[PDB]
Order: sequence, then structure tokens, then C-alpha cells
Amino acid sequence: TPQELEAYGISDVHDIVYNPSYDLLYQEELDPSLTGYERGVLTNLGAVAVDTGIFTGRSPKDKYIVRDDTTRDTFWWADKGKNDNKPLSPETWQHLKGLVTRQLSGKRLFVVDAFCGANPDTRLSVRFITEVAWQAHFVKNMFIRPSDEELAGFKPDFIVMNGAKCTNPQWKEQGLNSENFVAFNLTERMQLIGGTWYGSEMKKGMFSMMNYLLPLKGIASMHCSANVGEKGDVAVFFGLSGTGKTTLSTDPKRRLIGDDEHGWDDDGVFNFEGGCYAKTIKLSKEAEPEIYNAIRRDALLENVTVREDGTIDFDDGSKTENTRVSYPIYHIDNIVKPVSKAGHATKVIFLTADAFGVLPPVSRLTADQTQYHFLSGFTAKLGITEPTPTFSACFGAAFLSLHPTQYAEVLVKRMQAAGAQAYLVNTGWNGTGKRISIKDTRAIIDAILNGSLDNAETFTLPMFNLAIPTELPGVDTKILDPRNTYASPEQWQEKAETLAKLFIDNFDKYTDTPAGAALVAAGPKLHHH
Ligand SMILES: Nc1ncnc2c1ncn2[C@@H]1O[C@H](COP(=O)(O)OP(=O)(O)OP(=O)(O)O)[C@@H](O)[C@H]1O
Ligand SMILES: [Mg+2]
Ligand SMILES: [Mn+2]
Repeated sequence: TPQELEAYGISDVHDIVYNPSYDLLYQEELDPSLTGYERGVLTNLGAVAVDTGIFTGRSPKDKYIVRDDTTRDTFWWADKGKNDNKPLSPETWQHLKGLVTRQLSGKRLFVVDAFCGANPDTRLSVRFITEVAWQAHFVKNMFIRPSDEELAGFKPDFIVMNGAKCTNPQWKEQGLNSENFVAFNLTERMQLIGGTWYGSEMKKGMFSMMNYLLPLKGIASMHCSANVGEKGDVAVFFGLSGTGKTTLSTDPKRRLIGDDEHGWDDDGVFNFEGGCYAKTIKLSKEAEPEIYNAIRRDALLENVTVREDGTIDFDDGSKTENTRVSYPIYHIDNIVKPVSKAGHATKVIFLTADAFGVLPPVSRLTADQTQYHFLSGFTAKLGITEPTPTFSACFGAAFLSLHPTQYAEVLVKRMQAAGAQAYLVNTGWNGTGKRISIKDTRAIIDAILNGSLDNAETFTLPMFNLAIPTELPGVDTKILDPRNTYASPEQWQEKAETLAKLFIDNFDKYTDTPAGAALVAAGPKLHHH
């Protein structure tokens, strides 16, 4: 009812589109009278493509959490290690809520009810409100779509109000970063968005809320993909953006659980989402056939270049390198169903893209190295190279609402109970200045998952002290030692000392506890220069 929407503060809504169907979203997006960033275009693959506007990725500098008596003593605050949980006053929150609700008043609104979390006992019932059809399409794809029975008794736990078309004229007076905002209030259980149209703010916004609620009751909440083999063996793949979680979990030899957000409770690993959000830059049908074949009607392409004849130039990063496609998870042929969950993970894989070309393609981690590298959360990026490091705790600090050690504690507990083994995989660069091929990386993953490596003979990489298998079927043995891809081990050593120092400085903040101090021994060792 409009009276219900009025309770949220939204007035005078003339048209309400509740639970829009995929067919209706399709015709909404292709309405030939739409102008601006609402407009979609039809590609020859059958999927609609849209432009997300000035924002082609998340805006962490615009993310704020209301600091009140619910969040004061439990949240990981940016002003109290480096994170994006910047404190917001309740008073300023109310002005922001006024901006969004006024913007959505007097509009035709899409209302999408969905779940975050595959399990009833821990899921959030989220109600999304937007005036942009492709934003409703995004959340229909990425969250769990309820059954008709579940919709009948749907009671929202959280409300997400997307006011992308409004901006905040008072941001200077309020001490905020810009006229845009992505704000959360755990007392009202609400997310507000202004200025940025980018859909994934809602996806990662609710992920951040799961990351707050689940560990506080003993459930790991993880930035990982996950899949399961025929023998019932579950694997999770942690990693930062672009390191290969979606690419590598979408494997026809295994049943996909999910590609990005999972919990781990007493029964096992469960997906938070109802879809996958794949990168499309330079997408190769031969290298990633399952992802490519998911691009069809009801998938939603973002910021790709579409030619006059409707074909897609997947290689064109002119608008952004972060070209994306969302699709409901059943667009992948080999998935777990009807519920995206499975048992306890026994293989835990940390993906990293090492632009420094130091780390080996695959290492088998000790228990302490697992905690050290989990808290470190390393990746790096590249007419100059300039390897630029990122240390993002738990491979997802941008989404952590509690302190990193709280995620580590619950993860270790779940791993120990399951007898899980951890591995570090460099999906990035070596001495060639090229990325390891997807073919080689998939073969590495195969060798991890089939037990090939759990007792294989190893040699130890200096300084990082990582155990590397001496051989691995399907991979050229030469590349297993990263020193072999340089003219001499001396070139590698110089870059390794740079990276080791980066790790050591970054890890210092964790040494104010005895447990954290103890983990220094498992990290890289550097005592000169
Ligand atoms: N050896 C490799 N392994 C994995 N991915 C690779 C490799 N070489 C190149 N790539 C490319 O790197 C990108 C990996 O992106 P992917 O979508 O898997 O990241 P992600 O970890 O899911 O990030 P996000 O959390 O942002 O979704 C893809 O564009 C893929 O084509
Ligand atoms: Mg992904
Ligand atoms: Mn992600």
C-alpha cells in the first residue's frame, strides 16, 4: 500500500510496481522514450546493457555508518587500522533520509522483496525501493528471490532506499566527503543511497550488514566464492576484487554454491546471494564458457561498449575496466539447488594477484601462515608498472563491520573443526610481466581440490617461507618457483625484499595482542636494509 510506503517517509506514490517480473523489467529498460542513464540497450546475446553513470564502481569514500548506542562499542570505526566505516550522526542521517524519501516521493517506484542469506534462521528480509528499473533488476538478480509463499508473509528486516538521482547540498557543512552518500543505520535498519546509481552499493551494503550480524553469533561471514565436488568436498576461495573468485569457482567440474558472499555455520557453507556478478573486461568465450553463456535475457550488462549492430566489444575499457554482468545463479548450468549451500569446507584457498611477481603460483600454508595472510589480505595492481600494494584485512576490509580479528577467530574455529587445509594462490604476475594463464591456474585449483598437494613434496621459498609443491600435473614445473621466471634469482630477491617489508609494516598493527605478536613468526622475515 501507499500507506506502508508512507511509514518509511515516502509520500504521494502514484504507481507501485511490487515484485517486478523479469519480463516487465525487460520492457521497462527498453522503453524507447527513456533517456539518460535509465535507458538500456538490447545486445545480440539477448541481454540488456545499461550505463551506471558517473560511478562505475563503489564509492568507499562516501560510505557512512551512524554511530549510536547500538553501534558505538561493536562497530570497527574508521576514526578509532584503515577501513571505510566513517561515523555519522543520527541528526545528519535524518537529513539524508529526507533527501532520499523526498526524491522517491511522487515517483513510480519499484519495490523488490528478497533475502540475504540462504538459511531462514540467519537471513535478512530486505526490501529494496528504487525509481530506476535496472536497479530493481540488479537486486532481483543478486539477492535471493522469495517464493510466493514467502512473499505472502514477508516482513522486512532491512530497508534499502536508493535515491541515486538526488544529491546532498549540505555535505560541506556536515563534514562529509562529497554530495553523494552511502549511509547505514543499524537502529532503524536502513541503507540510504544518494548520488551514485551504481547497483552494487546495495549488494555490498547488505553484505556489510551480514558481516556485522553473523560473526556476533559465531557464524563466519566471508568474502569468498564456494563450490562442491561430486564427492561432497567443499572449497572456498577468498580474495580481493579481480583476483579470481568468480572466474575460478565457475568450474564445470564442480557445483557452484556462490561466487562472492558466504557464511559458515554449524551445518556448513551457505551463499548469501541469488546471482553472480562477473567481470566482463576482455571476456573470452573459450576461457570462461559458463560465464559467457550466462549472458542472455535477464542478465544485466553494465558499462560495456555496444556497437551500432548490437554486438558487444568486451575488450573496450574506455568507460571503465570494471565492466560487469549480473545474472541469477541458475544461468550457470552446474549449481547447487534448490538451496545454495553445502557442508563444511575442507579446502580454503586465498587468491591474490601479486603485481610484484614475487609470490608463487601455489603454496600450502601452515595454520599460523593461514591466520597471518588472512589478516594481511594482500593483493597488488599494476606506461609504467609501479606495483601498487593493497592490504585489505580478511580479503575484504571494505565490507567488514567488526574488527578483522573477529572474522579470523570464527574462521579458524570453523576450519579446525572441519580439518581444513589452506593454500595461497597467485593468480597474478611472475617474472615474465604477464599474468599466469587461466588454464594454468585452473590446473592448480584442480590439484588442490583432488588432494594432489596435501602431502606432496615441497621446497621452501626464502623470506616468505612458503612450501611449494615440487611438481603438479598439468602445469609447467618451471613456473612453480617464481625465481625461475627472472633472469636470475637476484632479480626476484630484490622485489621479494620490497614486498616482505610492505607485509611487515602492514602487520605491525595486529601485534598489540599476544596472539597477534605470535603470528609475526609466520610472516615474511626481513632483518636488513
Ligand atoms: N589466472 C587467472 N585466474 C583468474 N582470473 C584471471 C586470470 N588471468 C586473468 N584473469 C582475469 O582476472 C579477472 C578475475 O575476476 P573475478 O571476477 O574472478 O574477480 P573476483 O575475485 O570475483 O572479484 P570481485 O570480488 O570484485 O567480484 C577476470 O577478468 C579474469 O578474466
Ligand atoms: Mg566476483
Ligand atoms: Mn566481491
